[PDB]
Amino acid sequence: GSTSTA
Repeated sequence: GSTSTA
């Protein structure tokens, strides 16, 4: 899994 924010 992955979680990315910007």
